[PDB]
Amino acid sequence: GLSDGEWQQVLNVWGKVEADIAGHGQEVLIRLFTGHPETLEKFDKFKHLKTEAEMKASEDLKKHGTVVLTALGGILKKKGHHEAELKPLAQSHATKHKIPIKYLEFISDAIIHVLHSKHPGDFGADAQGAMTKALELFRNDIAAKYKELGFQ
Ligand code: HEM
Repeated sequence: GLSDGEWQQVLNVWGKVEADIAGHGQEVLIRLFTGHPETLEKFDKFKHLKTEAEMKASEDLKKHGTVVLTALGGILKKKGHHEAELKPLAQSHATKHKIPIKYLEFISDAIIHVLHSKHPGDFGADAQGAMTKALELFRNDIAAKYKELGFQ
């Protein structure tokens, strides 16, 4: 898993996100959609977004950004003891949303991208390392639930 020192770095980095959760949330989603357009097709409520301007101008996209990061934040604060929080998410994403684990990889990298973009020179090597481990743990535990369900 992660060491205590690493969890501290992770939650320290999260303080940045918490200062503007909707902003970070919005940019993470836009980065995901613009970098991987197929991901947009998984959202029946965002498919109408034809341009990045429309994306940036969407209040509902900002709203979902808050929903997504708030959920991730609650999970990170469990520092690994997130079975109860993670299971239901893995199941709705595999069964209801049909989100391949590949997309969870995309969003993880998108989070790292947004942190550097919004905080250049203030997201150190040790910080990127700890946050990456956390996102991998999150991703890996979801992958386990996916195998359980036989979802691809
Ligand atoms: C950091 C990773 C992610 C977190 C924490 C997260 C969290 C959430 C939460 C809490 C909801 C609402 C409740 C639910 O339906 O379970 C949701 C809905 C949804 N998510 Fe995720 N999500 C993540 C990644 C993804 C990715 C990578 C995609 C697709 C590219 C995706 C697609 C969707 C869709 C389609 C919905 C339903 C939207 C709607 O119709 O309202 N999610 N997500």
